[PDB]
Amino acid sequence: GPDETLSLLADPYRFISRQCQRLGANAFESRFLLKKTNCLKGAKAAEIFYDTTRFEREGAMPVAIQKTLLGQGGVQGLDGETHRHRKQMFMGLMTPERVRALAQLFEAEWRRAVPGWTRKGEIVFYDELHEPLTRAVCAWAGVPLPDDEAGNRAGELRALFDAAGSASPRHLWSRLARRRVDAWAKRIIEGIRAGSIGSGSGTAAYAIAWHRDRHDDLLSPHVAAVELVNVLEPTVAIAVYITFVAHALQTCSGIRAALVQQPDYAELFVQEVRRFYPFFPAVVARASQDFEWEGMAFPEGRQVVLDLYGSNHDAATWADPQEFRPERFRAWDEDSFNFIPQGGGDHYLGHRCPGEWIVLAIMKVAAHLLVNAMRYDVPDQDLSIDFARLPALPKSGFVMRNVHIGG
Ligand code: HEM
Repeated sequence: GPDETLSLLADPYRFISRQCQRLGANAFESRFLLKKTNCLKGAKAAEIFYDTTRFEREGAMPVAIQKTLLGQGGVQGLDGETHRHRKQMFMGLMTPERVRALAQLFEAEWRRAVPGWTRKGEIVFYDELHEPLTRAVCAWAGVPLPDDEAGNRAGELRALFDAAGSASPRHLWSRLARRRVDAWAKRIIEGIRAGSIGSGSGTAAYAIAWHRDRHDDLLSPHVAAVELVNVLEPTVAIAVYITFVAHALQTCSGIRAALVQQPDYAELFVQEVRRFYPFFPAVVARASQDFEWEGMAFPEGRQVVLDLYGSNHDAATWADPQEFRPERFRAWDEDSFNFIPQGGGDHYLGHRCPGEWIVLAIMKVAAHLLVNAMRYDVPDQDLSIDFARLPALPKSGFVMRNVHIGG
């Protein structure tokens, strides 16, 4: 076939569902870089994608992504019992009490950043989110963060995912940021192991520093560093969803009123933000053995891409996926395959994001503050979603003016 890399890069979120619409199917054979790729979309496709007897991640991860977005040696590259034992380390972090502690730290950091925002008079809301998230998640994770370094660390953490998917010299910064952040986290792990850093027994950094693998060995300091960044970086990336929260409040009538007066609405709202808005485009795996599925060949070694955005906008699952309607979540059956903004399947037995509880609790804090606490004006701007950007954002970055707080 022809190489469709540039077409994908031009339309990362929609490329797959669009061709699926053109072809009248939930899957199509394509080619990105050198490799023939099966592209899949929808609930049934996701379910076979998460079948670990048919798919592996080891031979999947494009090694320019490990130099920016993910690091080398982390949980995303693992399969089988090695993966499950590493994944359990992340899952133990996510108790309701610890998730709530992080949400509270973030609300306090949001409230502390507001006087700064007022004094600026006008802010790019997205730009302003990285630092309070960095301060909160570092504190929560037992990562010391001096006051005068937070701004810089936040910038480096942001560069890992926002300068990563960037067809620009911004890629060089992303790579330097990765080496800097990995070296920084490694010094954190080393200090914890030597006893010069007193991170608490319940914190991410402690758990990761002291984790023993299936051979009863500590992770090498660099692998532990990568796994710690796998907590810090994606927590900072919640800036994107918080920006989408403000965007929904501004562009969809009735949403604000419902949030203020209906206590159960907020949970429905944050879920619909995750379903509706583009964030993580697609996940990649490799077929581990020859099989056939719905007339399509999956030879051993075939790269397979599961389209998350398309699956989240699948009309067989949702009725009117194109509409933004939190109420749709009253009727959701909690299926692990038909709603997949951060992966599908089981958290313990597959690669599904262990960050979902944190994302939900932090988006709830955001929605609460933006309706019950924050006061702000929204000038004329281009709020349209930039579907060509990774991550996608309102083109303006959501601009606020005259910002102040209450309690
Ligand atoms: C900010 C919004 C987030 C989005 C859009 C997102 C999305 C995703 C997606 C699509 C995957 C891959 C699932 C797969 O490979 O099948 C993933 C995995 C992962 N996420 Fe997130 N996530 C977010 C937040 C978080 C947070 C807050 C954490 C903090 C702990 C986190 C930690 C991880 C880790 C460690 C993995 C790898 C898990 C594995 O391979 O088993 N993520 N996420």
